[PDB]
Amino acid sequence: QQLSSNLWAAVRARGCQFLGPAMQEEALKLVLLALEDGSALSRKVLVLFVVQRLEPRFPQASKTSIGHVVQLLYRASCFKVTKRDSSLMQLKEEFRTYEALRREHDSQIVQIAMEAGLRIAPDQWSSLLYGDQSHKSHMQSIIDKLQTP
Repeated sequence: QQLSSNLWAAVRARGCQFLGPAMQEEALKLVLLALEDGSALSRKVLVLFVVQRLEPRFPQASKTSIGHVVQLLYRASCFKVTKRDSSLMQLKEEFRTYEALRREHDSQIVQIAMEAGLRIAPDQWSSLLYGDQSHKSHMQSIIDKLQTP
């Protein structure tokens, strides 16, 4: 798809990455593993935690690519950041379950598509983000919220 290619180019243009439906899911679940309980990790340590556990099952995982995944979450305003002179990152309380964090994640990607002027329907979103046709109403719901006049 040209559509997919333009979307991911748009995502990369903003310092972010989507690693693919299977890999991104596991990445996000590992972010949760580290931050569920409100632990406060630097970006370095968060990336390290996730790459460490992701790479065994998805060997192409890197500090660079997972940094770009975390940046996507940062851009989605998922973190409470405590600055210091090296900042520490906490998952906002409202996003400490997978479905909630994943929803904010997807929504940020839909915002990016909107910025990039890319018109994408829910069945396409379901393919792009989940690699199935079982997430249409999830994506449609995200779209509805972003399309308030």
